Amino acid sequence: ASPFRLASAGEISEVQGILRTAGLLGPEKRIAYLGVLDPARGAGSEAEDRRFRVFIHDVSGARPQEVTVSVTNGTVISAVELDTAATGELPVLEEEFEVVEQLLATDERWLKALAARNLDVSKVRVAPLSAGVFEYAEERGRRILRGLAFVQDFPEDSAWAHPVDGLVAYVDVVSKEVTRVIDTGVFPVPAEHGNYTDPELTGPLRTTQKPISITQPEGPSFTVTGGNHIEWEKWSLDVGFDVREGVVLHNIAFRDGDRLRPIINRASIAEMVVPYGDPSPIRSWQNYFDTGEYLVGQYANSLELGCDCLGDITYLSPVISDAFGNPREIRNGICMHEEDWGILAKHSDLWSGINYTRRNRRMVISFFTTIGNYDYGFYWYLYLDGTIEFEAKATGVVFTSAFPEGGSDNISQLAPGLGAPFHQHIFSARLDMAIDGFTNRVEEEDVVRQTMGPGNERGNAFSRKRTVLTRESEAVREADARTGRTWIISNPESKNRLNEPVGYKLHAHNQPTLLADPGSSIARRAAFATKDLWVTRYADDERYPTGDFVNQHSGGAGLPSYIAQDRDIDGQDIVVWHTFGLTHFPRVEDWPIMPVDTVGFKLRPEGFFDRSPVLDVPAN
Amino acid sequence: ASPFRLASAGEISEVQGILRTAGLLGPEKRIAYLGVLDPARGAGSEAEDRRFRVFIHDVSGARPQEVTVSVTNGTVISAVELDTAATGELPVLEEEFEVVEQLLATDERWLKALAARNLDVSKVRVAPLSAGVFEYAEERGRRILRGLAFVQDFPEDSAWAHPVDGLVAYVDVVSKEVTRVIDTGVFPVPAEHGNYTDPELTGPLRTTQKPISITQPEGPSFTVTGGNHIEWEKWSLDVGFDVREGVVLHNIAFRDGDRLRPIINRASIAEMVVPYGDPSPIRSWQNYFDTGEYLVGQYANSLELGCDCLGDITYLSPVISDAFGNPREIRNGICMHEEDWGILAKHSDLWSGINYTRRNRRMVISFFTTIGNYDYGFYWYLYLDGTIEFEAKATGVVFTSAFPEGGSDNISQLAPGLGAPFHQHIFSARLDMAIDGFTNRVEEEDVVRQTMGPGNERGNAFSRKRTVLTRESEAVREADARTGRTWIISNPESKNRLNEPVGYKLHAHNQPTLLADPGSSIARRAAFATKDLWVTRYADDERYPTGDFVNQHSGGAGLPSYIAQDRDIDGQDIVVWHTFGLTHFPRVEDWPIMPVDTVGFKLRPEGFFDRSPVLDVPAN
Ligand SMILES: [Cu+2]
Ligand SMILES: [Cu+2]
Ligand SMILES: [Cu+2]
Ligand SMILES: [Cu+2]
Ligand code: NA
Ligand code: NA
Repeated sequence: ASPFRLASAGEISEVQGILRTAGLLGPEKRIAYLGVLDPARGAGSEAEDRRFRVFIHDVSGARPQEVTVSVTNGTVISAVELDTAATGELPVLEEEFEVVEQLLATDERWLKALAARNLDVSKVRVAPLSAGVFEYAEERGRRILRGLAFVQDFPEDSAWAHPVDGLVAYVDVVSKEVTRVIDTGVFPVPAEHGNYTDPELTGPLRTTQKPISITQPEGPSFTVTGGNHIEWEKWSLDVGFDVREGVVLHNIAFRDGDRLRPIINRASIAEMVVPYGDPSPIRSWQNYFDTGEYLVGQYANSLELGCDCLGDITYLSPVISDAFGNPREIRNGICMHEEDWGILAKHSDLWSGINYTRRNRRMVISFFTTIGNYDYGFYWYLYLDGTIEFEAKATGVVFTSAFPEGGSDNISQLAPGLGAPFHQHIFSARLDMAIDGFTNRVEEEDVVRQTMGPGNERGNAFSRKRTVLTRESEAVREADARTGRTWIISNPESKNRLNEPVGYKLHAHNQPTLLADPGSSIARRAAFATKDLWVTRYADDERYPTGDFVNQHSGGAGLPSYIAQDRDIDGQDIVVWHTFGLTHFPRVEDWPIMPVDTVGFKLRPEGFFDRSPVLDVPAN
Repeated sequence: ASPFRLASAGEISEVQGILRTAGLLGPEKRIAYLGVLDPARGAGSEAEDRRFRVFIHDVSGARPQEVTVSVTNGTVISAVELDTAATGELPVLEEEFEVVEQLLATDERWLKALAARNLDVSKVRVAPLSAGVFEYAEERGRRILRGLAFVQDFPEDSAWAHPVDGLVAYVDVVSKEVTRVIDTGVFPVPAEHGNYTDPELTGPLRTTQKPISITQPEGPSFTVTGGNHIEWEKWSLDVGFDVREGVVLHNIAFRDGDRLRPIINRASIAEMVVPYGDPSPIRSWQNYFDTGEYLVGQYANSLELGCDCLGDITYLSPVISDAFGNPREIRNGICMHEEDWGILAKHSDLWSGINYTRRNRRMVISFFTTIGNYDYGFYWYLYLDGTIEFEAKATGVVFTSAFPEGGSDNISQLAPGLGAPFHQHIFSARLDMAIDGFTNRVEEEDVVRQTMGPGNERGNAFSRKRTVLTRESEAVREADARTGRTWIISNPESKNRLNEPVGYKLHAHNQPTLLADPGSSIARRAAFATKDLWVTRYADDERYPTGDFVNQHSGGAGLPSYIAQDRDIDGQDIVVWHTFGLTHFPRVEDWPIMPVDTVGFKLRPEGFFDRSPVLDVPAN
């Protein structure tokens, strides 16, 4: 009967029922976002109140609404009109992407542009992209999409191989008009196809790969009860799914003796942004917030057996709402399995004559998403030794442009005439901490070099220091790889047997953060991305590092507004936001389809246990 | 008939035969080191000359000798007496480790020390450690070992749980005398056992782990011919074994079309050092060069099936020499297998309606070694997409001391009274490059942030720069994680179809380098470890970054002496030396036996191919 259970189809149809009965979901209305709300803090001796949050867009053009519904009581808790010029446009609706190409086809400016390049409009695809906020005043309070053109020579052709550069169009998707068509000049269309299943380009496929067979004859070592509650090798959690964040982990905890010891209350990727570094006016506005503007959860792939996920796989098929409030199942959307992970520990002792080896493994929870040309895999891992890890795998087809004759400082060449603008992929993991409970504290730990002198006469000593982050005004931190900077989340009220606060250490990869100029528009909308680590005091309305409506919203929101409250985080209910990302100067090897690249982070115990927690792992 | 084949037992017994016949291996002589020499450059139309290098120690105390033998011709090429006070002591002999405890047992100073602490000498193990070079003048030209005491309460007890602090002894292992016994005061002996197979400490073992079965019903996709020549998924290499470096990879190359394209001519871990950061006079001298002083190859474990190595495993059993020149097989010393590696590439395209997924895998070549309390796994990986990776896995039992009452800035507490001095594990990978051949060049690539202004009006642009390292005086480089610094090795004379030099990019982990004071003795003996990347002009006598004899040798050797020649490295036969390491503030979870921690690096293609090299991978 768990309150962290996944949303069922019945609950979604019931939300729809409640909204209709209340006059809130007539035939002009559309769900832009629907998701279950996490139980409120405390909520112990108190039975549940399953609530759902909904953003309801109006196609006629009236003000949209934010609505909370209790499916427990069958009621609307609250409903309020939003002012989207102040607080930001709602997520882009799936039904509005189609509109961009359709409308552009009958627009004279668009056709004149296509005709100057000798292009047939029936062969010209348009990627409909999130618009952000810049110098266009007729855009504030409006839902705009920006269209970039790509030629498809035939229905099975990869249009990404044939970008139409020097051309961008802006479209208003509510009033259904083309607001602008910008043509900076004709660029030649890159001529080679990039059809990665065509034999002319692949050559004869390899016959040298012999099968690797991964099975579990007694089935998997984890259990799933209540739909989504996992127990595995002392670990305990609930796997949730939200249409925005995708897979969310709740109540991550570790069974130490007879004690269930919390570690992380909620773990999500709460934003991901892909800023482009090409100063071309055709692309200098390109910033996909895939989580915030698109809702990456809703484009989660169906994951096929012995192919996306290998081994003994347990699937979850999370349910979401479509634009009318009918439930939609995402079949096999979440993969769950365990894999071998080499050696856990090994020592061969001369003096005892005892030889000891133990195998490691990890629990994997994963989903995959597709937006346009981009494809991302999101993987959480739990290891036997208490380590928690996240990894993002980026693949898909790189976003293209023309390659300027004379070269470029901001674009690489993939094929003759074909460019790939430089860009980053930056993630924010929101980690609502609960190291042995909610009373937590972050310290920043740096290695300390010591001078040869009195007390260190051989000049070999080195040390470490820890600086407590006491208030949110001191809790916006940058990496220092050179001094091995990490951050320890500990519980000052829960000590280990050696009388030291229990903790977990966050190990970042220390990749570059947001490169854009600090005065730029993306540095303001994505302020989280300019720093590696932020710590806030928990509040229930502080969910996203960019705020609740990213679509076409400037600064004034998210992390920088949260931390300004300068609240006490020294032995309180806190939340860690770790920025981490890939910086991509695309290479020839990324074309015509990109091999996986990865980025992530991990947390390892740090005096959390009283000794190794894997002493009781058996041989074999 | 390959000249990169592993040494056979017949060849080693033949080296012994040649040395005896020449009067160089009488009954007072001992092999401290024996290894096959790599073929000389050129060596194409010229048939082979299998040569072996040998260091021959004399137990009576005469000068040791360096000898090169040709087993082809059955001759001594050269033999020369060494002056070990000038050029450094030979590697420690396995037979000399035993001597330390034996001699100390009858030494009055040692027993007086043991008697003050109420300790029975029959229960006191002594770790015999490499001595380095410090303020002791009677040590230069002498082979000294330093002994630290650990109590074993019974024959199957882990003595590491009971360090005897405040006590160190120095011993001369040729003349068989105790030169010094230093007692700084009695420290209590840590009382808890750390027996990780004892049920009282483990508790009942888990029964929750269900088997994971990894098989290959058609066998593995790689072939091994000529003992050690591997072909796998376009890759080609020879797996070598040296008693010092362990597993060495020769002729790493990639089959692109009908062309065999070299990448790395030779890849090894050419040094590894573990500097201790505790200023105690009992430990401030502790610096194990496991590769240089001990020869980690000679302590390679026998790796057992379905346990150290899982799956379809092909073993190699490399042969080495014992102290008398008899061959010794290391049975199942090298594991070779292939493993699944998740998704290689995936895109689901709306416009084409084509959905595409491909699985990745990697070839693994690995060995494991044990020195005293330390156990290390050394793993090379080749991926389908042309990426090459190394990873070191550290485990074993942490080196202990007493934990000072009043705490320590240089030691953590693992159990009541038990300390673990802070230390680092630092590796040097020597990569003799051959990117499409021997004419290579290194550039350092940093991300470039750009100011918002003319030509970048939205403030979104970013770029990259590359700086060619033209001479060895400019080729000692440090990491800059913040600017995403990497190093590209390219061939200026071999261009891809887009007319850019082919290359591979080295991606470091950017962990801290040597923390010791730059004026310290370890900063001088291990000068390589103070910088992330060094590039030298290839020479055949420049093998180790510390020089040919590390045992008790000061500066004046290795990398800093190599680079001073200031040779041209811009489009020449070059060698990259990448320093990378772990900095360890030991945690409670590392006791009583440490879970694996890892560190490494990788190289990925960078315009090496004309497009993705995995286009011809089949579905499934
Ligand atoms: Cu085409
Ligand atoms: Cu990218
Ligand atoms: Cu004991
Ligand atoms: Cu260590
Ligand atoms: Na919290
Ligand atoms: Na070279």
